[PDB]
Amino acid sequence: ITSVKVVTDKCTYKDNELLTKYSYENAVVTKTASGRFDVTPTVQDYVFKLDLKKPEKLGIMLIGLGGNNGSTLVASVLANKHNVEFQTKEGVKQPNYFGSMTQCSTLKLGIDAEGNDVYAPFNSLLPMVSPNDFVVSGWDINNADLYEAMQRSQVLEYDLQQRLKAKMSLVKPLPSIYYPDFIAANQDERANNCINLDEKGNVTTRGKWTHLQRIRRDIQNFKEENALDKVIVLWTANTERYVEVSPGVNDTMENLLQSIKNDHEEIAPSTIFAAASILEGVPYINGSPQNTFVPGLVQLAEHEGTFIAGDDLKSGQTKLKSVLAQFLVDAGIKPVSIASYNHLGNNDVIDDIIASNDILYNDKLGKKVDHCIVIKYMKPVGDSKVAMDEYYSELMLGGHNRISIHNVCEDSLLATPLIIDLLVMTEFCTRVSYKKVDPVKEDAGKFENFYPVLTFLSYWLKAPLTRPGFHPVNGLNKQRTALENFLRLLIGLPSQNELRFEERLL
Amino acid sequence: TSVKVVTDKCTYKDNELLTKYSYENAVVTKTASGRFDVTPTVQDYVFKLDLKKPEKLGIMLIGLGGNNGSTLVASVLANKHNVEFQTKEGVKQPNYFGSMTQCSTLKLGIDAEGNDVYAPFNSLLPMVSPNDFVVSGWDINNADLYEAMQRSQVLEYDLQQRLKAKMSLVKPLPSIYYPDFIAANQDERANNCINLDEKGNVTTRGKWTHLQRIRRDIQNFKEENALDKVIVLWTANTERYVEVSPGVNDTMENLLQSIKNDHEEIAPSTIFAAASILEGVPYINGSPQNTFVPGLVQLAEHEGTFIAGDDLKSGQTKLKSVLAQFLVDAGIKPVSIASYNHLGIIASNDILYNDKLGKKVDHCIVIKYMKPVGDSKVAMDEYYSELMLGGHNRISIHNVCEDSLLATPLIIDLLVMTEFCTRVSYKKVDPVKEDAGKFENFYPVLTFLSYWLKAPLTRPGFHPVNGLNKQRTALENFLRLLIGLPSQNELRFEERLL
Amino acid sequence: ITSVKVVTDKCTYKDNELLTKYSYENAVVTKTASGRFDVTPTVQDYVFKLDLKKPEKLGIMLIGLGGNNGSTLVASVLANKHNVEFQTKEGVKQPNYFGSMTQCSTLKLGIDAEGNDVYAPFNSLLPMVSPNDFVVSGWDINNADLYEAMQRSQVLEYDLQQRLKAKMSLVKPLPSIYYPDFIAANQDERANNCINLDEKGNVTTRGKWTHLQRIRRDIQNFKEENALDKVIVLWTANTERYVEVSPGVNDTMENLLQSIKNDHEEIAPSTIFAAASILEGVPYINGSPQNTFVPGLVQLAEHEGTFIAGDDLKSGQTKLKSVLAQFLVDAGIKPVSIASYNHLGNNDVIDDIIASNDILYNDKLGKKVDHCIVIKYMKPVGDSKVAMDEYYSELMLGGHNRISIHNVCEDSLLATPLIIDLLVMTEFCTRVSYKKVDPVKEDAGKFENFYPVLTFLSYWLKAPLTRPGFHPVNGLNKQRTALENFLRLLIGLPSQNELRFEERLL
Amino acid sequence: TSVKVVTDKCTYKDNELLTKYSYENAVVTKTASGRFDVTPTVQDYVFKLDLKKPEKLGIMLIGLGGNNGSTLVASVLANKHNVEFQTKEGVKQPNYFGSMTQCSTLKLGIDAEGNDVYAPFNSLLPMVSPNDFVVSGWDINNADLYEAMQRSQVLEYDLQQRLKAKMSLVKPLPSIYYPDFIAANQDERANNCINLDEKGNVTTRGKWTHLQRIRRDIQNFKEENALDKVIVLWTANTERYVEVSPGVNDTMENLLQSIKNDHEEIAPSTIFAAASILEGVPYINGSPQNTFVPGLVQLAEHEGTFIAGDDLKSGQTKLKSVLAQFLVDAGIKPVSIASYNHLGIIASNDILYNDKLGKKVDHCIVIKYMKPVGDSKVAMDEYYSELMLGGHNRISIHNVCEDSLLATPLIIDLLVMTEFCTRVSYKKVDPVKEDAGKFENFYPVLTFLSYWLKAPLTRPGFHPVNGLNKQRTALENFLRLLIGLPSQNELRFEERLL
Repeated sequence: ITSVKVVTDKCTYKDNELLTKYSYENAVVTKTASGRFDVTPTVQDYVFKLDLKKPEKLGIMLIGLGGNNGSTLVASVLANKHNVEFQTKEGVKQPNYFGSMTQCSTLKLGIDAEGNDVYAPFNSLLPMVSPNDFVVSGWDINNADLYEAMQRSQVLEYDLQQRLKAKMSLVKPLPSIYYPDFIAANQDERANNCINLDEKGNVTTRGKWTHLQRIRRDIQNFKEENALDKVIVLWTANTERYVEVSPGVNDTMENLLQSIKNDHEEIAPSTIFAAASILEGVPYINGSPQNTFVPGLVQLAEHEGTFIAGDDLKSGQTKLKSVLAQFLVDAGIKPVSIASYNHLGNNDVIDDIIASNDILYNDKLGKKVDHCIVIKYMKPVGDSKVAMDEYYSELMLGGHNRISIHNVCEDSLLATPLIIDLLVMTEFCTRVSYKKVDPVKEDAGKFENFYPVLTFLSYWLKAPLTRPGFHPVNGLNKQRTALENFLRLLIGLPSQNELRFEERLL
Repeated sequence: TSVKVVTDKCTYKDNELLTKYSYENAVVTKTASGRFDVTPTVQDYVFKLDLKKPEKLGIMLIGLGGNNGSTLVASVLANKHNVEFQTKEGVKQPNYFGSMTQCSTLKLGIDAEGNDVYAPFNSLLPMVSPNDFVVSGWDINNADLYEAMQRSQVLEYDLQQRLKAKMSLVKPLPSIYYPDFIAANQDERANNCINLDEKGNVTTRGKWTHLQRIRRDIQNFKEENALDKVIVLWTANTERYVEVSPGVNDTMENLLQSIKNDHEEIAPSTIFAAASILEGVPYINGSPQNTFVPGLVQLAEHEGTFIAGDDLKSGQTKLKSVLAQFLVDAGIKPVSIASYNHLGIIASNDILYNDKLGKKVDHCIVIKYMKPVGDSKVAMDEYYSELMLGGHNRISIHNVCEDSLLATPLIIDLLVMTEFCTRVSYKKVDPVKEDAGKFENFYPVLTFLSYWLKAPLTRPGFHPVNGLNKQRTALENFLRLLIGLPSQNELRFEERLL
Repeated sequence: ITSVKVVTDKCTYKDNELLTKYSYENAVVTKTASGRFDVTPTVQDYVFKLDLKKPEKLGIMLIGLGGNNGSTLVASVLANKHNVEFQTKEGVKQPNYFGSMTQCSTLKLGIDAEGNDVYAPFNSLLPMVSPNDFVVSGWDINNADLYEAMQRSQVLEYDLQQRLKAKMSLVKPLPSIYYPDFIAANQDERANNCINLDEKGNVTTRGKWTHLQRIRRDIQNFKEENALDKVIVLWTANTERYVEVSPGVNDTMENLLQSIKNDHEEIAPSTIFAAASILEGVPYINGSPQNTFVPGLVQLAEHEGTFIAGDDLKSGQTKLKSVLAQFLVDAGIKPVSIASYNHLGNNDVIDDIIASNDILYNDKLGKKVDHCIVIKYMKPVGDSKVAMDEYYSELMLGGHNRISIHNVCEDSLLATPLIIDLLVMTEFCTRVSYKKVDPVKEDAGKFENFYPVLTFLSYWLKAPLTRPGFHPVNGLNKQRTALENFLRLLIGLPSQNELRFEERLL
Repeated sequence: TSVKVVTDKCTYKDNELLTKYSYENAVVTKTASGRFDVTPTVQDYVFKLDLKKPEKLGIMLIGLGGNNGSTLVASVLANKHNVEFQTKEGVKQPNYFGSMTQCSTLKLGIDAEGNDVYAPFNSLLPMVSPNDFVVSGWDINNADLYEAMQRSQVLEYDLQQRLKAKMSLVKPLPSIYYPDFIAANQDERANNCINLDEKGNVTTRGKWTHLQRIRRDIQNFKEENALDKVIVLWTANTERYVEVSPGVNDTMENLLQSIKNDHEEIAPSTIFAAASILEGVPYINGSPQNTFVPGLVQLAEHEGTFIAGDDLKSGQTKLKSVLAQFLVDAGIKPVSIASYNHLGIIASNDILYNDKLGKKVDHCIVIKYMKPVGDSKVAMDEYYSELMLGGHNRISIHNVCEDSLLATPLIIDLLVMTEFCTRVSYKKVDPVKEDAGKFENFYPVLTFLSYWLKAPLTRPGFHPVNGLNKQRTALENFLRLLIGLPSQNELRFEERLL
């Protein structure tokens, strides 16, 4: 086992509790009616409290348990938990979690003897839950046990599915909530595992409060049956249609909970799964694009003080594009056109970047981008995901650049480890407590929990759901920095500056 | 276009900036049982930045008649004189697109609502504009820069014509041609060399007199144009690597002597370099050859002058660097990298790169010659990584652009950043002895300029990081500290916290 | 000048008339109720009459004269006709017709002394019109003279446009016919050159017969003003919406001409330009995808005995795909998925291949293809056309192939020479006459003209319009073969067999 | 599955086919003033096709333990025994996808309505099925073919297991290993060689005895399995080119002697070839090396035996050949072709390729080694052509597939087509002397098999066409004439004419 012992007094231990002091330095900027920036620094001290005792088993309830991500996840955990080696064309492979930052990436702790960089495992600084400690279950509008889910999905090697057959067969998703009007038609017959059935087994959108109670009961039951204390709920099911945000309906907490009791039309399944989890007090992550997190719902999250994070899983084509686009502005290149294309076979941003650079995107030179996306359905590819993106930037003196990003991989294989990270991090956050510190008054204040809306998880979410007034930040590399810096911080380590003065300077 | 930060770490005399700075870091040690013991370290500093920048910066490029040279000049002239040009897409306004110092911006902090506030890279402190560049230089071929431009075929013909008049005035100085360090297929060009004999013929004998002629060239340039500040940058055909041997080039003592003896390990770039450092002028080497031999490094130290760091960073290697890094950040193991071009991290993550899995990566470089593509280069980089549970990932990067349109702004950046580091001197003060000690300037090797160089040069014992993101982060954080701001943390605690 | 003197008696000369005899051998195939093919050969002799005296100037009337193709065409002719060298980054270039089969490709005449292949220019066998002999004019719903058309188009080098400025400025398209309901909205204001205006300059779809007469008068006037004898009309304007084929309307000749007089709703501009040309007796080529050639219209073509050819211009991405797809079946590979994408910035098949191979596409193995096309609008590319096509075929024993075709070029630059070929060939066809020959009776029969619907031109058209009962053939390579073989034929040369027995055999 | 054509050019005796054929062509001559004078030429022939095909064809592959070898075997077994296998996409049925003879079809003519009628390639005349293949062969490494299969990693693991039992039975024969013609990094494999000495060690001395051992191997194979027809195909690691010199390999006389003298220009493939021709067995060479030296060609002529034509045609070069041709058919000048791979027409059109424009094309071959990609190869071919009026075209071809899955069916095709040409003898009759003369068989070099070979072999004085379309057209037209049908004309006169 690997661990780090940071020798600092900025933090101490008191009963599986790590207490760290930290001086958060920022700066406020102003502008003069003549073009000037008046930067006034800011400082604010805190004391962070990390509950060192992590759960021995972490509950995981997936909405879409039978899909590609859902089945693959369980597959992975089981495989890894049991060291279920498997056969392939390349021979017997050992199971792993490649693609997981939390589980495979490293972080620089500082320099060694010879002034050279030293890295450690992302999870070797502070105690995080091992995905091998996940106790996974969930819901799905389809009853197929997880082995049939694997067969159907076609993501994992045939030999591996067979070695997992025995156990994966015993895992059957709980009946879920189905409201037909919220998803693409082709999911009709797929639904044969619904908790919402009228007096005669017929999907009925009426009685949504009865449904809200069920999911909640479901969570409570999943917990006691597994002797678990902690559980997180992650939505990874078909994308619902966007829901309209209208005053009187879901604008406030009261109006949302009401609409649920009135069986309102703007109340969706995820809204119910979301509302439940929160009232149940368990973190809820929205791995899909729809806007289940309406203002009224958010208020509930804040009131109950329960974690939430969401809006899509940022993977492959979407990451590799965030890095490519950023990089092109960090060099002062103006990417004009951007053709993006997709197409899979299974049952499945630049505006902020174009705003950070004003010498490229102003009024005289221009500030527009012809970005046209595309995800056609080429079923004849199973889970193989081909993704082409081409940027046609502008160079000095009339020249142009033309960069292409051709991508091809088993999508749900990248998605699973990403889902794993979201859970490992959100569970870790459920143990971080912080207290603001008055410089002129000792131990003033009571420890608090992260503001409900956990934005630290954005590195994995495509549309970071931020709190009101705050504009989202999609810079992928930046997103990771906040993560490591935050962990660095928690053990008494400074934020990376990359200055290297024990080399730049005599 | 100006940043006025209110901190007590900065005080201004008469065109001089003084800044306090608590530099933090940490030393790590993996115990026997693989347990990292890390000890934090803080070192206080005081930097001095001469606020009076040169009103005109002198630039001498070796290989001024090439693609990069002529394009650099044309850009300066074009921008400086706002010369617009005609194209199929209509009239265009010149610019320095691609230049980080000219077209990039930085995050100063947040505004009232908690949103990010950005400002131009150059807007913080004062830096010299490329419009204030006075450019000259050497070249074994003597074609005036119009002809150099025509010959390069990288710039629009209408623009090329509009600059004809001024570009014609610029003619490169004769250079040192040691035919043994290039390719004899580079003899048609060599009609402008100083190193000649009585038979008029080119010669490799009399290297010290050649060296003195370059010094002369620099003085003449400075006086002739009435300049105080001049910078030299190599952007000429790559040279064959020279062997570093004792008693010849291992010391600045032997070096100056081997140059007097005409030693076979003394290359043209070796002369230009030494001739530049002797004239106290900075020297950037934008080619792969190892000019900065050890002995040559001492001379720079002794003379207290600046030196660069091997080969101009290509746009492909910029991306390969950025992207390949991103793969390891995600936890994905790129077991293969079969890339190859042509034209007219295993040390970071060891969880995937260890003697348990696979500490190796299939890499190969392939640049070929295809005269017809013109200045337009094409680059292909295929990445084959393995995912969890037997899966694999295949990513390809296709790139096409006129190389020079990318090297030029990158050259401008280096020049603007060297000139900057020129007006920066620091002092390592202790908290147990205020204002004690004299100011030294940046170590001879301006390692801060590794963002624009493929093979970063270094001070022995240390491995240079090639991570572009971090190579830009370091630089960005330097500007910040210099004006009292701290290193970006990205923690956004006024949003993540109550 | 290059020419070929074929020493054969299969043909002789009589007053600028080349008379060639030819024995066309084919074979009829049958199938047995047990799986067998009863192939019974066929022979039929003919005498071809080629009118050797080609027109000194060929009239060309383009519908879309102001578009990219229209302007570029005139540009090219003028440039080439006058040897208008021009400046570029690569220096002074000489004008040419690269991309033109008719003008640049070669054909094998046979072997030399040493048994090695000998090729000659596609136009060096029989006399064809030089595009430098084109007298171009036309119509367009926009008045911009052709120089403004060039500027607007942005296809040609800036320096070349300037050297052509003088002359191109004097070329202004004739007013055209505009029926708003037949095209994408964005062509509204673009229309300021219309012949159809009510009592007060307002586009009116009424009086279509008045319009029919105009175009006809237009053609007659274009001819006499240029002292021309021959003229061809090529449609290269915005794509109209498809027209419904309904009985009583355009099913027969009588019903079509009637609907025009009744100002019918299913009568489109091209229908009128098409009907006119035909009644005027000039070949009409449809360079666009719409179905202007309805049955009723076709009947008129046959009755008047006037040439017609049509339905889209087959270029780049569409050719290179016809060759790629064919080739994959000629090797017995089954291409399953096929992702095709496009996107330009200007004002702008497998079913038969999957039917020729029954060992790959049957009922047990399957006979489907997930072909999804795409042409998004990335205006920020001028005329640069990026085209990506990716095929995911199947190999023996579960393996797969993945081939990509990345294409990028100035589209209208490929289109122009293609348009040139269509005209050179159709004009050449207007001089080929043929007489069937009775083996047991001398000089029986009167010479005839190709059946109206000229299918020889398909090598350039995407959807070959064939006569009733006949299924179209899209095999590009095959299409060219018929062209060379036909020319070979006309000078007394056998069809290529590639047998090479003076090498395969002792 | 059977074609019965009704023509008078074909008559059938007792398992013998006789066909009349008027072969037409023409001789051209460019006069002084560049005017082609063409004189047509007709030559009558009479072909004889032995209608009785072997009930079991013998196959001996040199390098039977490689990727191609083991895959060839596995396919035959899989197909022959209808062994289905499991995959992520579910159960699959074996097949010979990719094989032209097995999965391609031909146009026989048109039906009632005037539409094209197609029939399987093999359906016309009778050809041997790959299911009737009895395969054996040599290999310097002695791993049984299961292990060879495991080692190759080209076939699905479930399929691989399902064939384990039968594949294990197949073990390659010892081969001739002259370490000097390959790569010493090929010594770990060589644990199965016949050419040994008393110190047991491998030796290059005694080449004639090695040659006699191969003959022995062939006889033993034929008798052991009770076969009359056997074919040999080289599919082993490429050999270093050998120099053709007089008095050593310029004649079949010198050749058989140099082989007796142990000459340094006698390679293993040189032995297998000669040993094959001496046993009267056909020999296909699917590697680049020039085994078929001149002297070795004479032996084949004298013995009246068949020989192949250098290197198995890759799927990339198949496309490069097809596509590049298509460009010249359109009139587009591909002034550049910067292509390159890696893994685990200027003579036709002279209107663009003349000393007025540019008779040159930027071409370069680049195959590299990237162990990790597995059997999956990736190919990139970029084409930069010029269009009319200063424009340009850039086309790229990306290709990824498991090479062997493409070489195997191509190998099967060659084998099925050689066996076919084996039962074909012709006669050159005159119209001025009926039934006069004896039947000869296809010239030693089966040039009809250039569709599946990169570097077509030839009879001196003639340049082989590499145009795949035409290389397939020639073949297709042969089947046709053999059964009375004429060469495809594509004139479709029953539609184009009234």
